[PDB]
Amino acid sequence: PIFLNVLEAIEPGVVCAGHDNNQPDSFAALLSSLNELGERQLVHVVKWAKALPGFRNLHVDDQMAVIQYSWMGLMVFAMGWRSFTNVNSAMLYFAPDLVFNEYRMHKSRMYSQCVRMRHLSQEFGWLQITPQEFLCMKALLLFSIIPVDGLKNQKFFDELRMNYIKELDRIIASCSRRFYQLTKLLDSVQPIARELHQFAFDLLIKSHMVSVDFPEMMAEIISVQVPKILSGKVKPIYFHTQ
Ligand SMILES: CC(C)(O)C(=O)Nc1ccc([N+](=O)[O-])c(C(F)(F)F)c1
Repeated sequence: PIFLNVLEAIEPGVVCAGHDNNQPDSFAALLSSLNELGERQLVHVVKWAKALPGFRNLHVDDQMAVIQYSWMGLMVFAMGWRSFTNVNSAMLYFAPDLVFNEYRMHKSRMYSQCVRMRHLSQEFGWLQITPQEFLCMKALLLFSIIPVDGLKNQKFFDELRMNYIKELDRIIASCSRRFYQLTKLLDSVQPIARELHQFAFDLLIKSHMVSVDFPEMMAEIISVQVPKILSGKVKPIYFHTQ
């Protein structure tokens, strides 16, 4: 299990949001901590990414690019998994110190979005998703969204991505049935991340006017990279269209 050793080895540990659970909830309190968390998880995603088989093989610009476009969806998927495994999909386990109940779901003004994420969480359960299958899947999510014009080295990227599908397929092996389900589940992540993108973006735009704080690294990705996703420039790669 060489490849599976790696994915296991490199999987991020616990990441806290820094939130104050003793102070009553608040739109700005909540979304300030989520933003905070976004930042930290982003840092973790970068270090994880750069330890993937094949990854540092990409043009350094393709690296920053793929990390920045895939970031939200990667966070969404892992958050779904944690939610599934730590609290039976009942609530959303953003972090140890930031767990969303219905109340926070509403109060963060992210109710509809929290609903889809919560549903994705339940899918892990419904589909009896193994932790091994969760790792390959997540790994594959990093190769899921690119500029329509392609990347600086697009060929190396497709060979990479090809190899990751192959690895998902081995980790499965009507195995045809199993793959279909897992690929449909992977496709489902993009609509949620797109919804999350819209919300983050709108939030940025109005943020000095509401009291939410955006870490510098966040605000750059939301203002520079996210609009390309929202404008159709950077599109997701789907298994089944759509
Ligand atoms: C930009 C916005 C408010 O920060 C945001 O979506 N934050 C955020 C932080 C962490 C996590 N997480 O995966 O644990 C997520 C989300 F993936 F759940 F959406 C969003």
